[PDB]
Amino acid sequence: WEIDPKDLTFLKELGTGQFGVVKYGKWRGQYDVAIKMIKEGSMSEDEFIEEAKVMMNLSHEKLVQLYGVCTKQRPIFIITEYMANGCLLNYLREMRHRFQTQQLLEMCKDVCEAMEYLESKQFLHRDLAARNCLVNDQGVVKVSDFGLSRYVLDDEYTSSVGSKFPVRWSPPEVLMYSKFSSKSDIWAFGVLMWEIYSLGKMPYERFTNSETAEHIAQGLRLYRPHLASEKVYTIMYSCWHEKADERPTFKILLSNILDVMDEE
Ligand SMILES: CN1CCC(c2ccc(Nc3cc(-c4ccnc(-n5ncc6cc(C(C)(C)C)cc(F)c6c5=O)c4CO)nn(C)c3=O)nc2)CC1
Repeated sequence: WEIDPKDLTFLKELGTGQFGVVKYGKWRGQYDVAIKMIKEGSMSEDEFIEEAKVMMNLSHEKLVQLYGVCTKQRPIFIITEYMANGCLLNYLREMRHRFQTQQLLEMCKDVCEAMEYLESKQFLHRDLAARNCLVNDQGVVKVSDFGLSRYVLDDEYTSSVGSKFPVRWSPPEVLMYSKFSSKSDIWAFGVLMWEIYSLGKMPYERFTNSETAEHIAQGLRLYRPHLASEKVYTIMYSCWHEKADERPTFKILLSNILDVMDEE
């Protein structure tokens, strides 16, 4: 599973993530890769090293494939699939694209296909948002950095009160009881569907992070986005039932998105 660090070639800076510097490279001088350079004291290295075994066995076309690790060095490196068009949230905000609703529906299907794969593997993402989704050269949308939230050492991210915590993508049982489940990832999907049809708009945009958690409890749910059909909104709304047991599964939601495009 270990990748040779000298087998990698740094070519361009892909930005900053939770674990620092991310770069574009090439493995063996032919195959494209993304290199996450883990910043000192940002990750639970020990726990991540052991769990990378299970993460590598997860192979779905709409999931950002972890090719391997460089663990016999400081900083340690994570080699993943390269997505040319970058972050889905940034891609949704670029007005130039001038997306059809059929394209936004296709984006949802790409995230849902990946999530049903993760559900069938009893694997939680734990931070499903557009910011953690990527876009390749073919415009194919893929689920990224799934489960890596467990190894984040950063205090502002781990705490439900913190400035980095995914408050807006979180259901009431998470914000209140720290009750993470399949249904907490299910709530996040409805928020991601909203981000897509809202074209990268921030959920609960008018509100502050503190004011978001208060309204979410009172039963305030996201409105119907301008680009969303009545049938498409019924799908994102079904993810936000107060009783987690009443929310559907990624399997059902997948069937839901596919019936909607056959009737688009
Ligand atoms: C003008 N152009 C210039 C190039 C630009 C561009 C930007 C980019 C591009 N590709 C990629 C860019 C990246 C990439 C770059 C920077 N930061 C992150 N990032 N973000 C969030 C994140 C969250 C977590 C938790 C635990 C869940 C909280 C953990 C993480 F480790 C991260 C993390 O690393 C990523 C995603 O891997 N990756 N991968 C595969 C890419 O393929 N490709 C092109 C697009 C605009």
